[PDB]
Order: sequence, then structure tokens, then C-alpha cells
Amino acid sequence: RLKIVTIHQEPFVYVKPTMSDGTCKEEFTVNGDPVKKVICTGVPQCCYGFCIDLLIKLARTMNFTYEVHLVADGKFGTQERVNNSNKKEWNGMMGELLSGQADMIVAPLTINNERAQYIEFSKPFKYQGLTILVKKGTRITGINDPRLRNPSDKFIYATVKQSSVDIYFRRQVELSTMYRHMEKHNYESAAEAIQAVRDNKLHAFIWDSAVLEFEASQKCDLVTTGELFFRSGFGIGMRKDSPWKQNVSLSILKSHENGFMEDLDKTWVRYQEC
Ligand SMILES: O=C(O)c1cc(O)c2c(Cl)cc(Cl)cc2n1
Repeated sequence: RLKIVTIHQEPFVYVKPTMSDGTCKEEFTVNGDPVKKVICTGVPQCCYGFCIDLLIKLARTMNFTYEVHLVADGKFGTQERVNNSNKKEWNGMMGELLSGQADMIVAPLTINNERAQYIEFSKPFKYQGLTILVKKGTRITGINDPRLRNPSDKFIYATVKQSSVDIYFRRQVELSTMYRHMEKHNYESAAEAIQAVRDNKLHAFIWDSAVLEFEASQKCDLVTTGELFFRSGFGIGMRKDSPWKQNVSLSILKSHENGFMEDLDKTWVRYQEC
């Protein structure tokens, strides 16, 4: 069985406890359909969501058995220094895939050149990017809006401390002005930041576009605004010498063409009524 590694990241992967009898609660979408779930260890737990639906579709069309587990260190994966040395090694899911603890990463893993040098990405199953969350009525054109480009205590914007977004802004010389402002207001978690916008304590939250659209679709007082920026995509991760490489991509392309990927978006991200 293929060792699948994933991570808790709503709405792509939800993680909940099993019921008293060890099974996963039978639930259904507002649409009325049965929610597909799988046991993922990390203690057996219940995993479901956009990427789980995708894994199932792949497992079925490619005919392969699998077992899912949650990444041990709870990280997506970046190259960090080990034991106070200059030697660096991948942590998170990147690290588990390279070490053999996993044979495939199924999660919203952002595609980028640094990672592509060590592993192989399938064709993107969904595009990725950042957007801005604000309270309904607030007007912001995007990352180039005046109130973002020229910071002041009058309009507070931020992201999550030590997150991929925070690290990205910190490394861009061109964003130094925005970063100096953000570092003063960054939050401990995305949940707290989102709540701060609802409570009018944070005026704008910069974060993953799918996550923010998910939030806006359920909370009437919140909306995303401006054009998506710093784009890329999410892909399935596998070692370079993987035998499922071409087959995973061919399947993803077919799912794009037949409307399946859009169906997943409608189900897990774009909710009807807020
Ligand atoms: O490093 C990553 O791949 C990464 C990192 C992140 O921080 C991600 C967030 Cl908030 C949301 C989603 Cl849907 C995917 C994310 N991926």
C-alpha cells in the first residue's frame, strides 16, 4: 500500500476524532451527498475534504491501495539548518517523502523551483495564489492598493507570523515597506486573524486565496478583494523516480476537463449562502 502523507489544512484536509466505536461520523454535504472519509493516523483519526476526494478519485482511476497518515512535525516542508550547523535538510512533508516515510504527498502543496529540484510535482490540480480578506464594504484593489503600498496605523494589514506568507514578504526587497508594517501586526494563527477582521481589529488579512474564499462564502460580513497575486499551483508530490508520475498527471488533466476539479471547488470552497 502507498504511504500517503497529508496535513491538516481546511478546506483541503479536515481532521476530526473518530466516534466512540472507532468509525467516522456519517455526514453529508448541504447538497445531500455522503461525505467521503478515510482514517488517517497521526491515534486513528478522520480525514476528509478537497484533497481526500481527489486521493480517492486517483486511487480508483489508477487502481492502487493506500494508507494515510498526518505529517509528524505538522509542516508542509522547507529546508532548515540541523543541529546548530550549516547543514540543511527538508522538514515537513517534503522531508518525509524524501526519507521514504511517505511515497506521495497529497495536500495543497505549493509548487516552486526549490522544491522541484528535490521532488517531482504532478500537473497542478488547482491554481494557488494570495488574496486579501476585509470586512464587507472595505475597498482594496489588491496588493498594489495605496493603503497597502503606503502603510500607516490608520489601516492595519497583516498575515500569520512565521507562515509561508510572512517568510515570503520578509525575503522580498521590493516589499520591505509592507513587511515593516506587517511585522508589527502579524497574528499567531489564521483563525485569530480572520476573527480580528470580523471584529474590526485587523482591517486586511493577506493569506491563501482558497482559504479566504472559503471563509467569505460562509461569513456574510467578510469578502475577499483585489486580484490574486504571487500565483502558482498545488500539485501532488512524489520522488523523481516514481512510477505513478505520468499517470497522476494524466488523471488530474482528465478531472480538469470533465469538470470534476470544479465540482470539488463548489463542494469544499465556494459555498452558496453565507
Ligand atoms: O508550503 C506550502 O505548500 C503551503 C504553505 C501554507 O502556508 C499554505 C496555506 Cl496557509 C494554505 C494552503 Cl491551502 C496551502 C498552503 N501550502
